[PDB]
Amino acid sequence: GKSPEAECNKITEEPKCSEEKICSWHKEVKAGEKNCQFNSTKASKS
Repeated sequence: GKSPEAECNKITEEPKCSEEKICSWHKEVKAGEKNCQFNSTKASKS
């Protein structure tokens, strides 16, 4: 329950992440990046 970015990072699942609050699936990823991660102001839903 810390930074939302870190929160999303743990999911490591596309189906879950895509539905996760303010999380979005980084489909393509560079070696070093993270797939499930903070979508920032992408969600814009409360």
